[PDB]
Amino acid sequence: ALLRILKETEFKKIKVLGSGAFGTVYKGLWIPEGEKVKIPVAIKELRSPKANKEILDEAYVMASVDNPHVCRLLGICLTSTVQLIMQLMPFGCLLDYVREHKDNIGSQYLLNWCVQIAKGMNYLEDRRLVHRDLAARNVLVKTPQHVKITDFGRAKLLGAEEKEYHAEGGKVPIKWMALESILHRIYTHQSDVWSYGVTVWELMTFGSKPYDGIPASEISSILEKGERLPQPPICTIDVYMIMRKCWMIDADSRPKFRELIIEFSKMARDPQRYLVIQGD
Ligand SMILES: *CCC(=O)N1C[C@H](COc2nc(Nc3cnn(C)c3)nc3[nH]cc(Cl)c23)[C@@H](OC)C1
Repeated sequence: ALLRILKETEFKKIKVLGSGAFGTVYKGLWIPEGEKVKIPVAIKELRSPKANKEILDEAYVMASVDNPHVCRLLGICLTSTVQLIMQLMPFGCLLDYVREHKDNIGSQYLLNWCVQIAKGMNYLEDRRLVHRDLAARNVLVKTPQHVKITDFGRAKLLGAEEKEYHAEGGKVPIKWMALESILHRIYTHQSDVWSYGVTVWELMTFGSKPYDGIPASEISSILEKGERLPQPPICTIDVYMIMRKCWMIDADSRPKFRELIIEFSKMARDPQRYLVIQGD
């Protein structure tokens, strides 16, 4: 995967898909100059600018991320704005998907999603990328059978010598963060594992809100006292204990994504043994 540069004439915005501080995402059509083919795309138009060279170099890095469970950057357009042209995931974010189809989602799909997200997170770790924003809202659905992680700008590349990322002032998704990230602004692959654990909890509760109604400011205190998100109704204890492992104080006591791939793959071979869903 390489970074190609698009001219504004090459693509068209059709419809708004979402937005935030980062910018706005549109459903779009990309027609590579002279290729007479329509490619469905999601166009991310980002909100003192960096130099064009800096932006392209970062974009070259992003485009090199090539894994079945990470949403790929296909190209970039630099005009007055930065526009990132990404793969269009037909079924939207996974959070909305599980809420919408909760009556018709079985154990096989849930456990397969856990495997796939772990696989994508493991790939990012191999690339020395800490995500720092993993949550069901940031996983996308290619098909009910296939999901992809995406990134809205919080991810950081660790240099050869860096074992962690030390954050600055940016706003933080408190209820998804590891205790050490909240307390000391330290992020690692193992703090992504904590977030992976919360993400799994979201899936297993069909998109329920973590620490529902509790102010984010009280979260560090609750975690420091040893409280964690509750066992979801459909979860056998074996599955809940994996989640609980993701939330242990010592980051190095938490499983690594490679280990989570193995564990969930094992469960996914006998899904009804590990998740209990009526009519499944
Ligand atoms: C739960 C989070 C959410 O609703 N978001 C909306 C928006 C989506 O960004 C992308 N959307 C798609 N496909 C899509 C969306 N809706 N349908 C029906 C299909 N594909 C993408 N590929 C890359 C990105 Cl980014 C998107 C996000 O807003 C922040 C998350």
